[PDB]
Amino acid sequence: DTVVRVEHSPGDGERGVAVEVRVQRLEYCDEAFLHKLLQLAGVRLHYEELPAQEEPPEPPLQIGSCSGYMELMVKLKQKLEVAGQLGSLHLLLTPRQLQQLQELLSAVDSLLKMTLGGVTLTLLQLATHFFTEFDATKPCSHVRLTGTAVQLSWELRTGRRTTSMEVHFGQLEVLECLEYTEILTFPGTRPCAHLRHTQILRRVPKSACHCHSELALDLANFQADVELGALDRLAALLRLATVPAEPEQQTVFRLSAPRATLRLRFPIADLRGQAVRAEQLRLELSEPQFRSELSSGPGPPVPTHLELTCSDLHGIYEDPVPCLRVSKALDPKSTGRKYFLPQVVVTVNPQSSSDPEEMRTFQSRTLALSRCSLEVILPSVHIFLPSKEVYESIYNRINNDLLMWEPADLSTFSTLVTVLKGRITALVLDMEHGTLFS
Repeated sequence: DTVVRVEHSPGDGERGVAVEVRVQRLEYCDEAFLHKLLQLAGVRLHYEELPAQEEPPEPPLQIGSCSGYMELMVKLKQKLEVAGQLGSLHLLLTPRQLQQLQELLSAVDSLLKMTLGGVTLTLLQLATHFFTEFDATKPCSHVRLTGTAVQLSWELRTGRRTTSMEVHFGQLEVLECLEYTEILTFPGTRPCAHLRHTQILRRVPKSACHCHSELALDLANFQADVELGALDRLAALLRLATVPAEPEQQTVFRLSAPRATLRLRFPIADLRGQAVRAEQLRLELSEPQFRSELSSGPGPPVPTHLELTCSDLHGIYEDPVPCLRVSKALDPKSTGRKYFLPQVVVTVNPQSSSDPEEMRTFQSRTLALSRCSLEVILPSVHIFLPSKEVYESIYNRINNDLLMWEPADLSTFSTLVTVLKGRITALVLDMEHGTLFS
């Protein structure tokens, strides 16, 4: 007999979401490792409980039916680890403030879990219904965190829930509006896609929902980010919810690897063929890099950094063929054993914030004022592919598509270069201790 003995129960019904553990469209066949084989399919975050007095006239589209059997129901009360057939649900409502506050209020132990298939979450900030269907299995506006073979280990150290989560697979995040113009990350295997510590939303780590989410993903394999339409289409969707169309946390995002295939494309957005700047630019199979540091609030009062490091990365840039094909920096400098390497630093400051000595100080002052940036420290790169032309190709690309890339961020910016040895391939480079400014 399909004993239906479950419904909405007492719970902290959030402002934006209704706390109602509903087992809908499921034969709840229940027949200290106490197992009651069940079907919790149908848990729905219909949500919209705050707007328009629950918005009863228009219930939110984000709803889940048959969201995972979870039949095994491993373990019982005592580290309440559960081996399940349901991965997770997706709060398609704003995953910055409302969903974060709901999660923080609900969490207010060290339980673990082991899901199956990595539901295709579509938190946008019936797609969430697709996420629920994928939990049953577990162009744009297609933000998807779907580890096909979910190796999620929800550490969930609630002891102020200093939670954690280590996975062996990765998502595919086409992050877009509410032309293949978004990122296309395809990390997949554990080292190949070592997704780690995705969310905290707990007052213990930080004191949005006080995340302090050190998502220091440390992978060491291909994990190709095949396409990346823009860096900016990334600051807007992170500070604001999202303002694209068809067209107190401190997010410390660290990433170190010997090898991680990657594509970097500039940001030329209408709000602030393809983008003009750096046509066909690829930091191919370079070091993983692209480590960021962001914040939920728009116009970050603290500055935003974006670092990079690489020993001899074979980044085919502006590819015909790279104008510079390897960092090639064997430049020991200090008294101790040192090996200098390249870096591409970025330092963005909020909009409307607040010659050995002449040329240096003038552009230092110009660097203290930021509406965009760019920075390079190449010790001995000096490189160029055998197919390259400093006379022609560099002129045709890195001088035309250089500053006309919608330079503005929240067009007073700066630029530096520094080389201890240079080679202008094709011819008298003669370069030692040289720079370039703008």
